Amino acid sequence: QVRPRSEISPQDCWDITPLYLNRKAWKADLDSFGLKSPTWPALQATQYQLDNSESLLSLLTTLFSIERKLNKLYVYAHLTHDQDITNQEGIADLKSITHLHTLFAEETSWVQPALTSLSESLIAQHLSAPCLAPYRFYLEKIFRLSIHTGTPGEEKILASAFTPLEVASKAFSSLSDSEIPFGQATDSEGNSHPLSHALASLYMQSTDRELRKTSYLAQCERYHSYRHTFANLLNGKIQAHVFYAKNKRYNSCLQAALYHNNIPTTVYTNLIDIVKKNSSLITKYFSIKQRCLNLKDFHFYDVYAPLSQEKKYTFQEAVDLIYTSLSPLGTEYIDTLKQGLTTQGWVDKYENLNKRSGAYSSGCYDSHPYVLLNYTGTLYDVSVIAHEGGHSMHSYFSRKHQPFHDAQYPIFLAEIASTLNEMLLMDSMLKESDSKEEKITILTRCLDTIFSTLFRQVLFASFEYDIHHAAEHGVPLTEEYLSSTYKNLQNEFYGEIITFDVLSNIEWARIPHFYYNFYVYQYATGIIAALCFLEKILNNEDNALNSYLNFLKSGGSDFPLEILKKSGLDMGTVEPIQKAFCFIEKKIQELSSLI
Ligand SMILES: [Zn+2]
Ligand SMILES: [Zn+2]
Ligand SMILES: [Zn+2]
Ligand SMILES: [Zn+2]
Ligand SMILES: [Zn+2]
Ligand SMILES: [Zn+2]
Repeated sequence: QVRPRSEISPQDCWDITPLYLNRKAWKADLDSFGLKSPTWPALQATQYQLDNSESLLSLLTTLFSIERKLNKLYVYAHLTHDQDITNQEGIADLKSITHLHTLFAEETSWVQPALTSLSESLIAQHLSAPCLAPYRFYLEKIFRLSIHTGTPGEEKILASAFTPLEVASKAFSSLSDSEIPFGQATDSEGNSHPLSHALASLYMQSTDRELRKTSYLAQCERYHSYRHTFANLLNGKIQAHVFYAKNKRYNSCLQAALYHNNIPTTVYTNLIDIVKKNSSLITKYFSIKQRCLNLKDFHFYDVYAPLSQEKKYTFQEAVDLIYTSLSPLGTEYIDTLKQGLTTQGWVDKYENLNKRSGAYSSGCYDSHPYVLLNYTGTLYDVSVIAHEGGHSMHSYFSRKHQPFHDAQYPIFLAEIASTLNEMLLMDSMLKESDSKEEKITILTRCLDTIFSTLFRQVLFASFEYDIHHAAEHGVPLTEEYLSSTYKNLQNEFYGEIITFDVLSNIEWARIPHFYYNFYVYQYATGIIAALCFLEKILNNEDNALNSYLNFLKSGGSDFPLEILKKSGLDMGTVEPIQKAFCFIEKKIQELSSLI
């Protein structure tokens, strides 16, 4: 039975009063700003002398202070809104603070480019100044951009091209998501099931091979018939990256994308090489799936078929499960999380009328973490708690140990804590399990995840690498070319096990253009790091646990690889990925001898 927000008992809800007692105070605070003409005159360019470290310190100090208050107000409004998304005051509050953030962003827009255009000498003076010492990394991140930032007129133009260069991605979406017509799948009976992106995903996991097959094949036909247009559009995007890269003084698009986070191209490059050389792991896992499904061959549409075939958990029970499942993370981690889920008011637990869908973690420097759930009682639910509990603890630990400007870990590291928790939970549940059907269920979910988030992403990564390369050398990305490149790749990865269908190599066409600009590899590095940390912890290797914990408390205080190095993961070497592969190998063998 469905209830409105106002009838939900507050023990089921998060407690956001530590931010603001009530909306009146929130509103009161929002007011202090006096919306205007400039709203912060203190932040006008003219008020600062950037050749003077004491002035700059004053600038940073003042903008971090404002920003901090804005975020507090934002989080409060956004969390309130998500309790009931149709509430009119909810909506208006949020729109205010949001407007305020945009003002802030406009008023302070002069800062970044004024800094990136200081001389080298001034740069070094600031990176050396002790009153700026707490803000070194922060400034380091900004000054690093000087060597790839031209005259202000040159930059005015690049910023200008952004608009027209959206076209490739936009056209792609209208075709892919809206206008190209979908076809029909068929089951064994002969019922046709019409298709959509969401249905296609559902049918991938079907139990009826004929549905999986006609669904996959119809998806290929959909794209194949607009193959020249998708090639044009993708060529366009890639040429966009080439345009931006070569005019900002980068030697390739990869370097352009990896610079922000200071990643050596070799890390990207070796990830691809090492992963390809472990293609055999794909071969191993999929044959188990093939033998277990009694199939004479194994098609891409077989990859997500289930091998086996339902309990229900109260919230309480979910917690008890998490609590024992994550115990290798230590008494202290386990209790803090338990306290957050049960007495500290971190969690909004259950569905109510018009509550935001799905799940997340949020909060800001000043709050504890806030987890929005739509708890329904399934095993999937439990793992969502484990996932969100991961982000939450990460954030909690970072806020407790970092100053405001260093506390937010970058995106490159944001999936590690959550993924490690998911994996740990499954690991512990296997150990604890007696049912063999369950064990297969768990092992299967776990390897499907590992294989789709690690191997499949690295495939995308080399593809994205080869096509930017080709473009850089002026080679034009025709459908013929794209489709060969992708075919060879499918081959390097899946050649020893997968039987190809005639259109299988059209996949590159269905992958959305926002999966471009080299971020997809980060899914893989994230899972590699999570699996590495986890493997060390399950084997009590040196003090791996202290290390993971130290990682969580590091926030964004340094470049992501450096943060990881400090924590015993040297992505500059082969060790972390070997530790990941160890974990996977072990799981493939457990599964292999359950058959
Ligand atoms: Zn059906
Ligand atoms: Zn076949
Ligand atoms: Zn500490
Ligand atoms: Zn997540
Ligand atoms: Zn070359
Ligand atoms: Zn053609």
